[PDB]
Amino acid sequence: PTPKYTFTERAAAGNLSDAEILNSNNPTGSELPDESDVVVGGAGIHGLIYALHASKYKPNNLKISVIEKNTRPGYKIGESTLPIFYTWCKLHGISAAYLLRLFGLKDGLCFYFLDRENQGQYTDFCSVGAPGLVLASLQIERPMSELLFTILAQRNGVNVYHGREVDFKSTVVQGGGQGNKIAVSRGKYDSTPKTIDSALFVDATGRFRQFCSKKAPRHRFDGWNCNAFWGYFTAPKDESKIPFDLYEGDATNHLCFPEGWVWVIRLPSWEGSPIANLMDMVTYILECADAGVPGDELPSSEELARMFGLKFQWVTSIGFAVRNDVKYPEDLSAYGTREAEQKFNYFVQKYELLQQFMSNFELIENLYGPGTTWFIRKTLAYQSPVVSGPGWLAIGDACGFTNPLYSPGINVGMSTSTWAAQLSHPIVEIGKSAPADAAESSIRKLLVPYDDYCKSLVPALEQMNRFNYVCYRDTRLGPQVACLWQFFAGIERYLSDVNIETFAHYAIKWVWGAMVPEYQQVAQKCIEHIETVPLDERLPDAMVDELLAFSNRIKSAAVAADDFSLRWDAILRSFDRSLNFVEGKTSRDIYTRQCSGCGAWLQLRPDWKKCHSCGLLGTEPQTAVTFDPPLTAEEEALLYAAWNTAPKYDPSKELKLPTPTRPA
Ligand SMILES: Cc1cc2nc3c(=O)[nH]c(=O)nc-3n(C[C@H](O)[C@H](O)[C@H](O)COP(=O)(O)OP(=O)(O)OC[C@H]3O[C@@H](n4cnc5c(N)ncnc54)[C@H](O)[C@@H]3O)c2cc1C
Ligand SMILES: *n1c2c(c3ccc(Cl)cc31)C[C@@]13CN4CCC[C@]4(C[C@H]1C2(C)C)C(=O)N3
Ligand SMILES: CC1(C)c2[nH]c3cc(Cl)ccc3c2C[C@@]23CN4CCC[C@]4(C[C@@H]12)C(=O)N3
Ligand SMILES: [Cl-]
Ligand SMILES: [Zn+2]
Repeated sequence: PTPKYTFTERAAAGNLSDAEILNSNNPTGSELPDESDVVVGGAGIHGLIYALHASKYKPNNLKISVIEKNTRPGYKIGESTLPIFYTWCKLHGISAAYLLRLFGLKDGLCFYFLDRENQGQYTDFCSVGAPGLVLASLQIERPMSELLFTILAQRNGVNVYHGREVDFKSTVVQGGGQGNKIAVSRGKYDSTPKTIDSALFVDATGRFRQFCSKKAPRHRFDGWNCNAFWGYFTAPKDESKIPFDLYEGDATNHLCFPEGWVWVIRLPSWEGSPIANLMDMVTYILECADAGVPGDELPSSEELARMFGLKFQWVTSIGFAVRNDVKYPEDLSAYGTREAEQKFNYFVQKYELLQQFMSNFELIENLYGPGTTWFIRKTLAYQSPVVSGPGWLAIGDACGFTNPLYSPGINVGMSTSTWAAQLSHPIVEIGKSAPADAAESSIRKLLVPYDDYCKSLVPALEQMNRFNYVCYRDTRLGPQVACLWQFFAGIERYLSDVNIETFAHYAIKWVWGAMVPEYQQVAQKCIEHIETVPLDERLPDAMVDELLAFSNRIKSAAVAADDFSLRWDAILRSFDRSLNFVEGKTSRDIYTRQCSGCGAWLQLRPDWKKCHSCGLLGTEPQTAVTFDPPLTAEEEALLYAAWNTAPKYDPSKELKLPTPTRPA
């Protein structure tokens, strides 16, 4: 495809604002419709996942308008995504060769556990992702992901309006047919608001809970909560001076310690680029995806920046997520002038490994505009007690949220977004096909499982978060209990069978494995023990011994009961095939390499000879995926064949679950 500069030129010819050039790409028009079937409040990632999945699940059935207050896709924390997310993107027609032009490659979840009382001592837990010919995971800049999904939505019959705000004071939401009158303005100052007559309202306003807060107070869990403070840093090409052995920048790296943990996410940033130019680059990428342009014939990230007049740079997202029962010194003025900066730099110098780590990175000033050098957010975890009612439902963060750890926010949260999307078709048709009272009762009954799923989802994720946190207080419990159990319970078994039709059903059965009985059994034993030890104390060695022996005993039976075949010793560096811990083991599969030219991490596959980020040609390490233990040529071919194309929908086949097989 020849690149087109439609939006860049349209913006220039009409002198269009950011919101006007975006809204000009809508199928219905740049102005709001008088009427819609569904109105979505918020074009965060979940508002857009919802609209995309509803449209893809059953096209040409629902008119959908998404309303977003930001004038262009805005900054969001929440950058790490998981195989179920990539699978969703691929099912929606965008595979890795195209996504990697926009987003950073992710390979593995890797953990380093710092001993607090023995400074400098650490252990690790290392995992890999998948071969390039199997799948990829992604580190996403959220202004870019929300732009991508906005453009994809507009190309699939969804209208998205930026720079427009739902007025939750004058909006009317009720049962009936199209009983909703959604008031939409440009802000508080706007005396000429519009009304969209509609049947269903979707609260996708995230943690702001702008609608469902009206129906129930925000719920907090017992015990400590967490705070986060973070910033953005350079991304070094030469990672060899990082103080952790066998470190790789394309993992989501976790630096873990008694008070909490640090995330480290390497990703490209398009900040500084005009929005119209970005629309043209994204549109070009989608045209290339439609045409099936091979990876080596697709322009690299840096070439796209030159073609469309963009800014491109590599950054590292680095943040603390720590318990809110941590005691700080009263005066932290020596570490900065802002609270977020003060606590970040204070915590770094509390651990020599964190200070040695951070000394590989240079702070970026105001990457996302003025005041964005440092971020802080306090009291992270919450739940919405009510997530649906006559005329409305809620998705994503608007239902609740726990913690950045293991990235449930996007990857588990999309279970609500995609299930709500599927349910939206019968919800709207019920209201169009039955009188008001029966329609409302039928819709309420239909959403009882959605309500019940959401009600139990956040507490299970909250227990999952506490399980990992308490084990991060010890360098043996962290990797050998918490990490092990999250990987065994939560690995996405039979993901290669998922399609658009089964996606929501599969996703709601995943829950990162946090509903698995043996997982909850081990989690409750550790939490019950460790929460009795004050945070400023070291865990007694006998407590660690006992919890480790308990976890391993439950593990061996649960692993023996699982019928899913998996080269566990290839995926986890520290474990054998039967998921037993091996003290000195270093063997694992190798799926990625760093470009010697630009430092970007690349997937190894024989048809990708050139770096997807800068275009530099590599010399024969692409077929050099290392399988350890080895695979035959036939076994390797069989692996890639299973992940080529998702199977067609078969209404007779029963869904195979991601969780371990139950015992007899
Ligand atoms: C420190 C931290 C780290 C995290 N790390 C990760 C991670 O690594 N991986 C991961 O998967 N998750 C992570 N999360 C969770 C993740 O950030 C969220 O789950 C995710 O951004 C939720 O998306 P959403 O679409 O529900 O809401 P948001 O993305 O917050 O979007 C809500 C939207 O609603 C709009 N809006 C609000 N009011 C109105 C109105 N009246 N009218 C119109 N629009 C409105 C806002 O402008 C906003 O765009 C993290 C969270 C935190 C706090
Ligand atoms: N259970 C079923 C279905 C479904 C959808 C979403 C959730 Cl959260 C739970 C859930 C829809 C099914 C799937 N099966 C395929 C073969 C037979 C059925 C039975 C249904 C059940 C009840 C398992 C089917 O036709 N639809
Ligand atoms: C199941 C997947 C998505 C997975 N899910 C994880 C979760 C955690 Cl927490 C850690 C590692 C993984 C992996 C690595 C896997 C293991 N599978 C072997 C055959 C195909 C596949 C798919 C992939 C593979 O190549 N790599
Ligand atoms: Cl993650
Ligand atoms: Zn390169």
